[PDB]
Amino acid sequence: AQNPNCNIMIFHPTKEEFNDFDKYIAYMESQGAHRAGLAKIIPPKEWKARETYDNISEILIATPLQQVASGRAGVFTQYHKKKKAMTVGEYRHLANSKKYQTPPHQNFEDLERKYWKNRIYNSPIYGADISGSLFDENTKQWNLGHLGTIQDLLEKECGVVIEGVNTPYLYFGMWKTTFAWHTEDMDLYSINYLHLGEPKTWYVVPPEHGQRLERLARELFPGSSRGCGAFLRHKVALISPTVLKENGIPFNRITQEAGEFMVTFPYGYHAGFNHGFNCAEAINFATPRWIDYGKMASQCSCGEARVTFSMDAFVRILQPERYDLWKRGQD
Ligand SMILES: O=C(O)CNC(=O)C(=O)O
Ligand SMILES: [Mg+2]
Ligand code: NI
Ligand SMILES: [Zn+2]
Repeated sequence: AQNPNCNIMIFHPTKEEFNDFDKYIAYMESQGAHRAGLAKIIPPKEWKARETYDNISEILIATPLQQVASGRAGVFTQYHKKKKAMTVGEYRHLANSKKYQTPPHQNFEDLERKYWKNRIYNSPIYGADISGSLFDENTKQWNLGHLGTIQDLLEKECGVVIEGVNTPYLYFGMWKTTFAWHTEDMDLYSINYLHLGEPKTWYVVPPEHGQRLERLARELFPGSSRGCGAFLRHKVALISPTVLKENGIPFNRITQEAGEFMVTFPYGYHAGFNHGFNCAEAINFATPRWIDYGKMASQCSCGEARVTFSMDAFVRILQPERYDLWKRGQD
């Protein structure tokens, strides 16, 4: 069995290997990359996402989110307080202000220590989930707006044509902006490209061990767990690496830098934080191997998770027994 310890693997495809996206995902899986839940892909030196980032300041962040924490430093939830609209240029200035800027630090490990010690005492503002793309239309390789759609994959595997669309999303981050522990909708893959700026640190639980994380979360967030049998779908709970190690939960960590892709694999729980002002692009995708994960994915039906239009068909076709309850939670 490849990668039996479920380590995060790092790949360096050549320009020739960068042509066929699906083939390369399958290659990484042949080497056991999915066992980690997360892989890094460093593009060939010949590749670029676009020519420059000099002209992005007028992008609008319609609903910046202030991420307010509750709990203790290693075990907390965050809620998202909506803020007034601002441009990317305005947000960048805000990220660089004394109130929000990255502190002095020695290295990524010192900054990680500072994040976990201090995150709860601040409320950073995240420009998340903005429909759009920064790939040039002429970038033909690993262009996250030109991937095969999940609707087409389901149709190719299962024969059923479905409604829905699959487009990318932009994330503008600052120091301490945080992504809570989650798997993707319908336990899909995700791919994330860090276009510019400061790094993003990731934590990940191997898919084979995801239920260990779920059981810890139920213990640590006992009110939330009574509320909803899949409350990690709410994407609000954080657990630090120190707490995970104290509780024996298998996980790994890695820092993504500008110019690098990360891929999350079906049912790979992940969480993390941004180091400073940055911009990422991410989208969900599927492969044939996903279908069995999609059929078994948990679902939130309490009302909280509320998701895209295109999840309807995935539930309806892959999980018909759960569909009526789930759709009630959507309404
Ligand atoms: O970058 C972020 O805030 C969150 N991204 C992801 O969870 C992802 O790409 O799957
Ligand atoms: Mg602009
Ligand atoms: Ni994700
Ligand atoms: Zn719920």
